[PDB]
Amino acid sequence: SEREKRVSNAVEFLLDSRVRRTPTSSKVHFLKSKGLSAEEICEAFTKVGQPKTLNEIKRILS
Ligand SMILES: COc1ccc(CN2CCc3c(c(C(=O)NCc4ccc(SC)cc4)nn3CCN)C2)c2ccccc12
Ligand code: NA
Repeated sequence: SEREKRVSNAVEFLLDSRVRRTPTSSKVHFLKSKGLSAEEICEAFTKVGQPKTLNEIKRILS
């Protein structure tokens, strides 16, 4: 599915060593700009073992 593709692409991005050391805020605003919802961003962070609360993701984006 395209939601699965968005989340899969996000996961691979969040694993990259250069991206791990980039702040959470920057990565959340960036992934929103790539067309992910807050929920999809949240799922990607959890899948890579860097879980965030959905609240944190929505607070960054708002
Ligand atoms: C905020 O910090 C940053 C932003 C952007 C970059 C630049 N990256 C260049 C290489 C690159 C990038 C992506 C990428 O954006 N992947 C996510 C994605 C999500 C959704 C869909 S839509 C299905 C497509 C893709 N995939 N590649 C190449 C191998 N993965 C982004 C940074 C580079 C270093 C450090 C911090 C960064
Ligand atoms: Na941050």
